[PDB]
Amino acid sequence: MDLTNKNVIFVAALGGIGLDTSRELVKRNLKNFVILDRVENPTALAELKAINPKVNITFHTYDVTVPVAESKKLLKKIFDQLKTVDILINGAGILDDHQIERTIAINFTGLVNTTTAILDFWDKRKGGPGGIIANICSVTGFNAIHQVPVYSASKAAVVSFTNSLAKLAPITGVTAYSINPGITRTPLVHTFNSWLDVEPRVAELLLSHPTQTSEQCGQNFVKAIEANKNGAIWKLDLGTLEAIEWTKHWDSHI
Amino acid sequence: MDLTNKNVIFVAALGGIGLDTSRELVKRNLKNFVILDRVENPTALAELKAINPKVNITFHTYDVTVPVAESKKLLKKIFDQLKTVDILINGAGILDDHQIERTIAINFTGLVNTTTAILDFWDKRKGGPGGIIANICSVTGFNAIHQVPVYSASKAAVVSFTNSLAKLAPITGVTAYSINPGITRTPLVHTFNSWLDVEPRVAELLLSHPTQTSEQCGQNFVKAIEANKNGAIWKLDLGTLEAIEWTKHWDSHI
Ligand SMILES: CC(=O)Cc1cc[n+]([C@@H]2O[C@H](COP(=O)([O-])OP(=O)(O)OC[C@H]3O[C@@H](n4cnc5c(N)ncnc54)[C@H](O)[C@@H]3O)[C@@H](O)[C@H]2O)cc1C(N)=O
Ligand SMILES: CC(=O)Cc1cc[n+]([C@@H]2O[C@H](COP(=O)([O-])OP(=O)(O)OC[C@H]3O[C@@H](n4cnc5c(N)ncnc54)[C@H](O)[C@@H]3O)[C@@H](O)[C@H]2O)cc1C(N)=O
Repeated sequence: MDLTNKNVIFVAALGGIGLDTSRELVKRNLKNFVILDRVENPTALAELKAINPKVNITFHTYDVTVPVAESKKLLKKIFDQLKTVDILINGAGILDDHQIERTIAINFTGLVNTTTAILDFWDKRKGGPGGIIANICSVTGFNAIHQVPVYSASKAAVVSFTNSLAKLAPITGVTAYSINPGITRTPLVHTFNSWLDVEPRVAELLLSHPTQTSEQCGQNFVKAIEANKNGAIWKLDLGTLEAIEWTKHWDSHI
Repeated sequence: MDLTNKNVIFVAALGGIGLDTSRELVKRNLKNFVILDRVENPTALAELKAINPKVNITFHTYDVTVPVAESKKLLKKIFDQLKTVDILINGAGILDDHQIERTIAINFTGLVNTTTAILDFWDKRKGGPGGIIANICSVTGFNAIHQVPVYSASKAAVVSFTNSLAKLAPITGVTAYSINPGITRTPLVHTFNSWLDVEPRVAELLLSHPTQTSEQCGQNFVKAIEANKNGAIWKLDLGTLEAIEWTKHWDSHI
C-alpha cells in the first residue's frame, strides 16, 4: 500500500520503537498523522514536524486503560476532523512483571478495547469503509521470555487476537497484521522487573545477546506496513523482516 | 504420580469439565480434595462425597477475580489446616465475548493471580516444598476460534504462561503443565456470544462438528495428571490424550 496522503493513527508513537517508526512514516507524505500517547513529549513532536512539513501532525493524550466508551468519544473527535482514517497502529506496551494487572490491562485489554472502539467507525456491517490495523505484539508472544511470564503471556494474547481479526476481515472490512520485534535497544529493556524476581538480572542477561536498533526496527516496520498483507505475522528481528507461519495444531472447522 | 493420599486444590471443580474430572479424581483415594468455586453446588458435593467416603472433601467459595491478597488469605488457611498441598488445578473459565474485560480477568488474570498467591506457600526460595500446577487452558490457545477472538486470546495467554511456569521450576520448585480440551459438550458451548456478534450462530456451527463428552475429557484429564510431565502441553480432543510440541519460532537465549 502507498502511504502518500493517508491518514494514520498511531497509539504510543513517541516511545523508543514508536519514535523511530514515526520518523520513517512521516517521510512518506501522509496527509494526517495522529499521535495518541499517554505522556506528552514536546521535543519528539517538534522533531517529527521538522522532518516533513507537508504532514499534519496532531497529538492527543490517550491512556489505553480507559473504558471503550472513552476511546469511542476520542475517536469520534478524530473522525470528525479527518473524515476517514486508513490505518490504526496499536503500539502501547509496558514491561514490568511486578505490575501484573497493569501489564495485562495495557498490553492486552487496552489493545482489544481500542480495536473494539474503532470498529464502530470502520465496520462494513454498519456502513463503514473498513480499515487496516497494525498491532505491535512481540516475538515473546511466540516463545516466552519465561522470566517475565506475564508480559510474554499478554503478548501471546495479542498475537492470537490479531490472527483472529485478520480472519474476520470478510465480515468486518478490517484487515490486520502483527508486527513482532525481536529484542530492540530502547528504554523498555534497559532495566525491568521479573515475575516474583525469579531473575533480578533479566535485563543484563537479555542484552548480552544480539539485539537490533530501534532504527532498524523502525525501517522494517514501515516496509511491513507498505506490504499490507492481511493476516501476516511479521517478525522484525536482528535487522530483518520475516513473515512466520503459525502452526496449525487444532482447527475449529468454522 | 500416584494420587493416593494426595491433597488437591481444584479451582472451578464444579463446572461441566470440572465435575467429571472430579468424579474420576475422588476415585483415586485422595486424602483431601478442596473445591474452590464461585458458588456452592450441594448436589454435586453430595454426589462426589458419595463416590468415595474415604476422601475428605471441603468446599470454599472462591472468585478468581479477587485481588492476590485475598487469594493468599484463603490459601493460607487451607495450607495451615492441611499442612501440605500437592497439586493445584486452575480451571475457571467463561465464554462470552460480549464481556471483554470479564473474560480477560477470569480466564487469564485470575489464573495468574491464583498462581502468584500459592507460590508464597510453595516457592522453594522461601523454604517451601515446591508443588504441581495443572492449568485448564484450551486448544483455542493454540489456534483461535476467531469468532470469539477475546476468549481465544485469553487462552493463548494461559498456554504461554503455563509454558513459562514449567521453565521456572528449577528456581521455584513448582512444575506445571496445561490441559487443553478440544470442543467438549458442557454448558459453556451450548450458546455463547461472539465478539461484536460477527457470528451469532457460532455455537450452532461449532457443535455441527465432532465433539467429545465431558466424561471422556474427565478421564483423560486424570491420566495427564498421573503422567505428571512438567512442561507438557496436553491436548484432550475427541476422546484422546496427546502431547503437542510448541514451535520454536524465536529464542531469548536466556
Ligand atoms: C521485550 C520485547 O517485547 C521485544 C520487542 C518487541 C515488542 N516490544 C513492544 O513494542 C512496543 C513499544 O515498546 P518500546 O520498546 O518502544 O518501549 P517504550 O517504553 O520506549 O515505549 C512505550 C510506549 O508505550 C506507550 N504506553 C505505555 N503505557 C501506555 C498507556 N497506558 N496508554 C498509552 N500508551 C502507553 C508509552 O507512552 C510509549 O509511547 C510495546 O508494545 C512493547 O511491548 C518491545 C520490544 C523491545 N523493546 O525489544
Ligand atoms: C470452548 C473451548 O475452549 C474448548 C474447551 C477447552 C477448554 N475449556 C475450558 O475449560 C474450563 C471449564 O469449562 P466448562 O466447559 O466446564 O464450563 P462451565 O461453564 O461448566 O464451567 C466454568 C467453571 O469455571 C468456574 N468459574 C467461572 N467464573 C469463575 C470465577 N469468577 N471464579 C471462580 N470460578 C469461576 C465455574 O463456576 C465453573 O466451575 C474453562 O477454563 C474453559 O474455558 C472448555 C472447553 C469446552 N467446554 O469445550
